Amino acid sequence: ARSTNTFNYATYHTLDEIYDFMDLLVAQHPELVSKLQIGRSYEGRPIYVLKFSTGGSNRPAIWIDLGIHSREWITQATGVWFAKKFTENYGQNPSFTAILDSMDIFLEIVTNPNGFAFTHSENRLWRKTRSVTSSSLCVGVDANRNWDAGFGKAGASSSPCSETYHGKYANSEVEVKSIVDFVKNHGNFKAFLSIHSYSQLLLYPYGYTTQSIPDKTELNQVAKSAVAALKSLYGTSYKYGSIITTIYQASGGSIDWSYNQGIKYSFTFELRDTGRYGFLLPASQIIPTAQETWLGVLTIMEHTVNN
Ligand SMILES: C[C@H](NC(=O)OCc1ccccc1)C(=O)NCP(=O)(O)O[C@@H](Cc1ccccc1)C(=O)O
Ligand SMILES: [Zn+2]
Repeated sequence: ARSTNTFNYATYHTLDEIYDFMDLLVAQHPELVSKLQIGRSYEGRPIYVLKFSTGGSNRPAIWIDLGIHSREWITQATGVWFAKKFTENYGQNPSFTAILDSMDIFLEIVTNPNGFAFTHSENRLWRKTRSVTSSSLCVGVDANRNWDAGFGKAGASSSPCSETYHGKYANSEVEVKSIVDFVKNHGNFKAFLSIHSYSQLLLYPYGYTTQSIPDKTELNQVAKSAVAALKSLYGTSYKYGSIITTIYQASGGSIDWSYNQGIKYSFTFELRDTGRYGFLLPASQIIPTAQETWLGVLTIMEHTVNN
């Protein structure tokens, strides 16, 4: 580093290296990327979103967030490689270039900064935010149980010490509310992508009820395609389907909330692996994992642009 070109993508980085990488990239591509602060975390850290845009007014946008669960380190590293990928391929790749010429892409690499900081200094398997429940001494809320979609219903814990704790009311965590507000104010998101690990799954709604979304046929066919493009590189196999049906019942999840707000293409990716290394995926796996998951995400953006 000194430029994102000498930056090392095949290694895990700390919160400071990633935020400093963001400034390097914007500085290197000032007319394509900008850094927006959409909030501050519970402990007072800035929450950043990179906007990639080739111009326009309120262009149709794609939201992608990573690291809402802080111990899932393959997602922040994949986000860093994505962000680089976007500035390299815009101009050279024809379908990506055509997506960016008509749509804006919003990328949040570290959705949960306080827990990420905590996985480096004190506990590598921390999942939740770091908010302090005054009613309790256990710290933190599961941010993927805190959205207003089946909030507080089965599929989440109501105990503060649980690592699935939904929190006291929907959007109690400022890390969640900061996205909700940015995404209601813009008003023109067409796709909402949340990246997690692990298990090799591509999921769409719902997580809290077995009822079918009205557009199941389409999201299913889209998932089918993305999974096939992803598998093209290294043969990695992904399963896909609704959340409740494909990993387990979960309530208050973010993609059920964006899909209920009108954002039709709402999917969550569960990255490598399927359990052998789990959350502590070796660093040798970052690049093959980021390359193949990019082919799946590019498939969804392409469907979004034309349908
Ligand atoms: C809480 C859980 N504990 C855990 O120990 O999971 C182990 C496990 C691994 C793989 C398969 C099954 C189980 C966990 O961290 N799961 C990983 P996740 O954060 O990727 O799962 C998403 C699933 C999900 C996705 C979208 C909406 C709702 C739910 C989640 O629980 O938020
Ligand atoms: Zn997760």
